[PDB]
Amino acid sequence: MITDENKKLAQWAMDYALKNGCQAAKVLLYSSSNTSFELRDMDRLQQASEGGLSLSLYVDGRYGSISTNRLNRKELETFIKNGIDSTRYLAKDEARVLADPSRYYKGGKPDLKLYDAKFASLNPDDKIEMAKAVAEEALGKDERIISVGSSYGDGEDFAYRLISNGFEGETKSTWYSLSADITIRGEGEARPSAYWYESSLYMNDLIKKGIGQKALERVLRKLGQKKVQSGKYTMVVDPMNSSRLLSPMISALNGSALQQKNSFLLNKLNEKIASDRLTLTDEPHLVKASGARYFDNEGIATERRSIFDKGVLNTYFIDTYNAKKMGVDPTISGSSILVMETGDKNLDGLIAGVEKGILVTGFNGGNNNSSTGDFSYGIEGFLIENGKLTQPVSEMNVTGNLITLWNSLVATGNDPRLNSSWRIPSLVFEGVDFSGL
Amino acid sequence: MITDENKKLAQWAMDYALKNGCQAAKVLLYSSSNTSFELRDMDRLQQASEGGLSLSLYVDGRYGSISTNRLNRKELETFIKNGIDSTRYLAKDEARVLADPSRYYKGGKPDLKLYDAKFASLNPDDKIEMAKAVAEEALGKDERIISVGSSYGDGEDFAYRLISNGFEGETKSTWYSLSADITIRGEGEARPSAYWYESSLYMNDLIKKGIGQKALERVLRKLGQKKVQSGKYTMVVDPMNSSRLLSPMISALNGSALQQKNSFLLNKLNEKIASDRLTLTDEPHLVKASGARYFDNEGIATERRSIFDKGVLNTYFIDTYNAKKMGVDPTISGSSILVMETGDKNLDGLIAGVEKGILVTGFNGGNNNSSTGDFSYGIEGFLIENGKLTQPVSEMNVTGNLITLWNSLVATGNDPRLNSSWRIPSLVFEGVDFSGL
Repeated sequence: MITDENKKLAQWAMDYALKNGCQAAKVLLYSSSNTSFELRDMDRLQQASEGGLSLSLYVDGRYGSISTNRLNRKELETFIKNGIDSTRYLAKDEARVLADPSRYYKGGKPDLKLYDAKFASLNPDDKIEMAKAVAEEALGKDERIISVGSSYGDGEDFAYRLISNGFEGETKSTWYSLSADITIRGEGEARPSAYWYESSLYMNDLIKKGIGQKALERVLRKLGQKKVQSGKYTMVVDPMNSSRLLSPMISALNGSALQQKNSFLLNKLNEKIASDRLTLTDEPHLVKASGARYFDNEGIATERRSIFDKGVLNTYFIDTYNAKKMGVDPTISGSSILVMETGDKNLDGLIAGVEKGILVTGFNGGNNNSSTGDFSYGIEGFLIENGKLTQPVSEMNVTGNLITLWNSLVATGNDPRLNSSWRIPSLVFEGVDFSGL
Repeated sequence: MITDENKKLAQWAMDYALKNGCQAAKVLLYSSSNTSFELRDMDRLQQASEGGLSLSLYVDGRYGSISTNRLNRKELETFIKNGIDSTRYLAKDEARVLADPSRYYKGGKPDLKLYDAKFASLNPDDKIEMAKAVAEEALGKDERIISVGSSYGDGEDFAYRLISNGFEGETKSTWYSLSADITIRGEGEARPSAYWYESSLYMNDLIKKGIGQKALERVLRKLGQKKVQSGKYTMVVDPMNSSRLLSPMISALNGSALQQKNSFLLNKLNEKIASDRLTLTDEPHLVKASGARYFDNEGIATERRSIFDKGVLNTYFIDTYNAKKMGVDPTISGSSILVMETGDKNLDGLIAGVEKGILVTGFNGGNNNSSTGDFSYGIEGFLIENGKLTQPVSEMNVTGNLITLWNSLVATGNDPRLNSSWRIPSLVFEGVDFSGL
């Protein structure tokens, strides 16, 4: 836990900053610990335990950031005072202000249950056995195999936050993960690889079986990949990859991008820009859910929000600073858990309905223009012909503009990855451009 | 400094590990501090102060790594014991052994003088003024300019090392840096950018002037860049970029690459593989030189070595572990300061002697095959015609094999960047393939 002594140290640091030149300050005291086991066919163990103090210093109109893990009060006094005096040499930034405290999380909402109480009691030997079991699912199962890697990771994270205009907050969470990565002999010198992983906030809930199996199945499906004719296709995207196309839309909603006139979604608020099938909410208060939180790092209370309602954009993610610069109302600094509205088919069911398409199982390089939304990404996957996967595909690019892409979404699956903070199912888009290279 | 109390804490941790299950251990106690000022035309300050303890644990034939910055002895006892017990669950690795202590640095060599004693006394206001002066060299000097960024960075680093078979060592150093980055209006939507930076171990020695000027000159030279006809050209490379082509050769000398049969230099030791003009030494003992050190992280004493002598490869960089696996003698885990033999012309002088060539002023993506040495890299720069720079060049690739490339080195400059651990001058190669894309 974060102890009473830890809290007193954070409170002492706040007070010291305020008494020695800050009109305002924010203090974070954080700690974490982690274990990593990595296996390849060279067993490796790394463990870490870390704790520190970060302060945001508001000094005569200036704004500075300092952070240390050297926590004796004598050295902290020097470090903080030096930070204050250094910050004052900056040019002032009058937009760096604390949030209105009426906006802060005010406590008392239900336990989000993001911390597995079993964490400290777990036996490292069971952890490394899980990673061994992953690998054993693939090891020796196919001649073409060159290497089978597997991994176990876990961690715990604690944070205690103080803001000088009357915020105090704390969080704690755990995570666990298992993964496989497999490389095989392709044609010629090709050595294709694939992976799978599972994660959870609770050891008891982590899926431990099928991971090596799934990675093997995925890498074997990469055999025979070839280009297909350029032109329009229906694009199907799996849940492992559906979040990828959404990501640049979410970046465009950031207050700093908007403020810096580097967002293709600038001036689109409350406009009907995308498909009726795109409904997306931010759900920060889901219990036992990766991403859940009652406040952001500025102390602002999180709220459920409509991001898209049947294609209408309803939210930007604007923190206090960018709100002040732009002369608009702040919202929250960023999303917490993105939830796309689901349909009534899974990936297989969606594929079965496509006459001429490409299923995208992975993205290979490319980018989007942040101000225009034009995009070009490398893809691999499968051709879809009369509802069936046929030719394995690679060396193609998908191109277009993100807004019209998201305007051409015709279906969503019932198969989001719930252990992600991005709960985005399979997706189907019509009339998408694919070209060779 | 690292204090007597700090040293006692490291010694206590060593003893605790050895008494509670380790046959052998390594302990590092490290600390650092840093300042960053960033300016863009949004003044930013970051400061950090960090200290921690890392241990390598040799437990019943197994080998584990742990690291923490949480240094109360009660929590360290638990952390170390848990690390030991966790490590034991690994598969044993009998090649993880301590070095023969006859190979360790034995002290007493001259002060390398890598720490500027003025560091703690410096005034942050002078630091941020330097960054302001950098930017002022470019600001308002040209209409096409979109943004002028500049930065100041510094740091200090301390390390105290203990190895249970009789090594104790310590190091301390400082660094300072200044940089500029400038973006301009190109043709159409092109927004080309360029940078310059200077660094030194001593504030007094850091070059503070000309940085914004040089960045501006560099970005303006990017205007009008175009492809040129594909074919063979003489390739000239500047000191800002000459190290780039050498880097994959040095990677190929690593013991782990050799051990994993992923090195195109495997089986080339003491062979005449490259140009008479390629002479390269490792010079770990240069005073006041970035990179200098008397030991590596395994405690092994550094030595001057011939890497290439007139094209003959003379060294691999093999640590204790890879030496044991391969059944060969260890050398040192990696290079410290690479010094290429210099010629008697600077870059301008080298360009003046080239009838048909391309000067490479930057690399844009690409890679080399680690096992074969085949390469393809994106380049930009200038066409060289009868000793004069003419057409600005981009959208070309340079391709070939690294061994034959380094066999075609015809000259080296007198202009290495001495503030780098890579002291590599300008370079001239004959008969190099360039192609469009």
